[PDB]
Amino acid sequence: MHVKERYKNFLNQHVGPDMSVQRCNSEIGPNNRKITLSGTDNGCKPVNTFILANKRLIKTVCGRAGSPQGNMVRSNQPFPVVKCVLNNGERHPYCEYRGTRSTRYIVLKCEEGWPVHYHEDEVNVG
Repeated sequence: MHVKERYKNFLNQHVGPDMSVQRCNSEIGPNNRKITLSGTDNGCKPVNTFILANKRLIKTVCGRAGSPQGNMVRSNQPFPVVKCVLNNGERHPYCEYRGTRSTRYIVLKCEEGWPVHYHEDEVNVG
């Protein structure tokens, strides 16, 4: 397991302190985070949520500020998020999303105190 590599990838995919719904497309696309569907070199993930908070604050969810939820951890406090759900397109640079701004108790996977994965809601795409 490479926890620090997975943490850096979690920052790229899921930490966006100043994100907004209008930025889903540009931030996910190749000119910025270039977030891509697992198992492909160019596919569009069906859903990607950005946490609108600082990485150190989110890390606490893997410590004193989270509680167990199965093999994952749920934050004790809610966090502002932007959930980007795929609307049309099947490859970069044309993955187009609809975004929703909400406040959620975030569920993450943690390894030795570091967040390495975000648990998304199941979505209906397209």
